[PDB]
Amino acid sequence: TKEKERAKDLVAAGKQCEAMATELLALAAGSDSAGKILQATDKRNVEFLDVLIENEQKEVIAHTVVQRYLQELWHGSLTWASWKILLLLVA
Amino acid sequence: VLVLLLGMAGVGVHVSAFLFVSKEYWPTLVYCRNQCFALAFLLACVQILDFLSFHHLFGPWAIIIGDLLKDLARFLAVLAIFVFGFSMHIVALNQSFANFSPEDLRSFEKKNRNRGYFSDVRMHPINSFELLFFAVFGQTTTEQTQVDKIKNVATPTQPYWVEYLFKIVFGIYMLVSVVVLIQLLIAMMSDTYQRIQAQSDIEWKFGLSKLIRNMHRTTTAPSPLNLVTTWFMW
Amino acid sequence: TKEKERAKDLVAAGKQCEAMATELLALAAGSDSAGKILQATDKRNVEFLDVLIENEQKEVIAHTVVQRYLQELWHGSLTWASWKILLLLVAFIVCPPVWIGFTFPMGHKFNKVPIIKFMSYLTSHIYLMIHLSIVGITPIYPVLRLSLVPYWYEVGLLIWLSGLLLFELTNPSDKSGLGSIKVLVLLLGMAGVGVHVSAFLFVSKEYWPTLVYCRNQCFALAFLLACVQILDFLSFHHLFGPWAIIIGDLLKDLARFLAVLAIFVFGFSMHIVALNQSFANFSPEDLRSFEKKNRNRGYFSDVRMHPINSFELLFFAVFGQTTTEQTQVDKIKNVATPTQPYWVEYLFKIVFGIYMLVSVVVLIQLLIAMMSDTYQRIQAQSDIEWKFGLSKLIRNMHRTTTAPSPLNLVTTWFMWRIENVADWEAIAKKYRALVG
Repeated sequence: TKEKERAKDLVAAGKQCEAMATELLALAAGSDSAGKILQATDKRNVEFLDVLIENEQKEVIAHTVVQRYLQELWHGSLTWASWKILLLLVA
Repeated sequence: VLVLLLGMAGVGVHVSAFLFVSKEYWPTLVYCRNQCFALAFLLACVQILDFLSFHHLFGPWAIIIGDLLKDLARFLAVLAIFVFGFSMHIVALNQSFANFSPEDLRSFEKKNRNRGYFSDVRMHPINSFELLFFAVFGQTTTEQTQVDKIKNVATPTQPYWVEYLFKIVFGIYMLVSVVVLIQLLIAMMSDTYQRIQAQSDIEWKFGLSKLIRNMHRTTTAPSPLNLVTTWFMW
Repeated sequence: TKEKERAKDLVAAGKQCEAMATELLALAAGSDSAGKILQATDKRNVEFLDVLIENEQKEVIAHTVVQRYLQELWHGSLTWASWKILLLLVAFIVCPPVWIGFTFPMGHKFNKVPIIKFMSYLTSHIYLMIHLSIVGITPIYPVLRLSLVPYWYEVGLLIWLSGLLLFELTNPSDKSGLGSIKVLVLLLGMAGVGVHVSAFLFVSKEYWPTLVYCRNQCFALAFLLACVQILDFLSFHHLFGPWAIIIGDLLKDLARFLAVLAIFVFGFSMHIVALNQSFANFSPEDLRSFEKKNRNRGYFSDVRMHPINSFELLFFAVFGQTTTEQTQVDKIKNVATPTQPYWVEYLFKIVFGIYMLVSVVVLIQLLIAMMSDTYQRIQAQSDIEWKFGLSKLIRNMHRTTTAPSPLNLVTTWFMWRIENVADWEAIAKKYRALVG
């Protein structure tokens, strides 16, 4: 947006590095180590996931690794998920 | 914010009933605070439409809502134009006229002095707008538009050939709106829902991510309760 | 189109050179030098952009370079863009004098930017709407009196219809869709003024009051097409723009529907005419009383319903307004004894049921199918055609100093190179660097 020389090609490179971030986070998490990587800090004193939301990497953050970890962070090891929470709201 | 813009109304009504003069303590002011609290209950219900954003069956919906408020506004300006125009036409149909009897020529100028500023309209035009606006919902049946059939006038001040013009003009309006405009809106809502469906899934996962962060990484006050927790700590 | 040898391959080459014109104008403009290239002349003594609109290069003219330059030409370095212009339209509309200052080139100061000229035709047309409203629809001055009925807003409306005739004769406007209704506005004023002047200067035939009603009707339809004309004045905006191209596009499908709807409503309407025939089985005593009573019958007997009342009755069934009892004449005219037997009502429910099924179930929702599935085809192309029509609009405001004339009909009576603006050789080397 800030330049007008060729805006059709900066977007292609941004999508290339977004998809490269998806594949590197997919290989780097391995089985279940996404909590370390997403809970890691940055060069500045902020977490990685807060970067990644201010980074606006929607293609990265919709990948299944950060999504299922983020559902694990949504539960917080509560783990009586589907039914007793729906009762427990009434409670 | 709009919820809190109505409470500031409604509380700011009845406190402004007591601490102000109240002007002989009107009971209508109680009605108006009930109205502001009622609209606050509406936007409360839409806010619990916002609290269902976490769920996948309900999630990407609320992104496609404002997306289709682009197309809804794009429709609704045009609907305002046609309802405005045909409404002012049906204002211009209800003018009482009857052909001159030569005896009524002699009785014309003596009776033609008691007329006011806005004579011979027979229908206030915003009643025509909020009358013909309900035609697009199939609720006015061409006899709620003729003032002679509204106000039950015993002698028809119109001749019996303007009713053909009510059926023609109201027929063309019902055709354009109900046939054309509404179903053109169905076309546009479908054919942008097709474009922004699969991308609005990913934007739902992104907004879900901002929601889960702004719950987890922010210990805060669930505060209709925990406004006390700021005052009991300070 | 002019040849038939291979039309599939001339189009491919035309699209090749159109896209090559996009890429050469993209490389040749560089950062911001599009104003020189588009403002350049040609081999003939015309500008380049007027070529490019007569060249009909929609793929070129919808590229972002000529588009953002053309938005800069739309502003004309005015640059208080989004909000104070929207207030400033109201600042035109509150006062004619303030607006009349911006129209005049004597206290000029803004008369070269096309936003304010476009705003002058805009609020000019709005005051046309207001004067049509006060004359024809909601009269302050009560029109029925034994006179010529002249009045100063009726004379001002007369000089504004005459002024708009002056503007369309001086500056022509095409029949391409929503321009055409502009002429239709002036085809109703020529009615309505041409009613009441033809009330005075003609005989008036004992001065009918219905003629005042008919000029109110013609001015009312002029107010309708005025409202659709301010649906045309919203063409500049992107949220409203490509809509008005897809309207006539869907008037193809609307007519394609509406002929069929006319056929079915016509047929079933004539059937419900053929259902209302009064008949009752012969009592043998009524056989003796038959031929004596059978002489007073006229030309069109036993129809019981005029058929265009059936057409404009059953035409409102498709809107859910007739409930099978507004079709039976015995239930219309409140006949005390049923002249029909009590088994034709089953035929009213069957025939009217099949009609409501076909129209309301089938025909309407088939129209929803066709409107959707051509809106899908001509959406993304109608975007580019909107940018092209926007380009013709911005040219025909900027490169034509003219008369905002319900006002400036008085102003007629009170008065009475491209080959070296770029390093083309170096750009052509850059174009081969893209394609390889």
